[PDB]
Amino acid sequence: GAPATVTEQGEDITSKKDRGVLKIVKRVGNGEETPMIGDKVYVHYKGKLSNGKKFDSSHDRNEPFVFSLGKGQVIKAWDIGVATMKKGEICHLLCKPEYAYGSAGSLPKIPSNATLFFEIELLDFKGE
Ligand SMILES: COc1ccc(CC[C@@H](OC(=O)[C@@H]2CCCCN2C(=O)[C@@H](C2CCCCC2)[C@@H](C)O)c2cccc(OCCN3CCOCC3)c2)cc1OC
Repeated sequence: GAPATVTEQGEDITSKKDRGVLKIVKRVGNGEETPMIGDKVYVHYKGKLSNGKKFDSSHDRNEPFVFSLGKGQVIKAWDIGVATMKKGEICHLLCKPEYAYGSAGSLPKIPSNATLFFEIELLDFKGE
């Protein structure tokens, strides 16, 4: 499975090194630069619970998902994960609940202590 591969081959990109955000590069991006805090980032993504449930994709609404990086506009995994990406990169992220919705979850969609899996493509990033 796409999740287990991240469990097995993924790099722990967390600061505390608690394996709470694991990353695999599936497609290498351009050049060397990676986004700054406050950069307006554009992505397409596909995501779901680790168990395959609650699938969501930006593609099926024909629009890039946009947010400001490192400002807490998204789950912690996304701020940590997207900051490591190069433009045009595609990566897979496995995100423990501590770096997503925690014990509370977000009902009715996200249950308590859900692990989330994402495929993220970094389309672009520009300055604050
Ligand atoms: C830690 O801080 C948090 C900050 C925000 C949220 C709200 C959810 C946030 O979405 C997410 O963080 C992730 C990553 C981005 C894609 C959507 N996300 C999801 O979990 C979605 C799915 C959950 C099921 C698995 C597949 C993804 C959820 C919204 O249905 C989300 C959803 C929709 C929009 C959004 O922000 C748009 C960016 N800006 C926000 C201010 O207005 C300008 C746009 C952000 C939760 C947080 O933690 C519990």
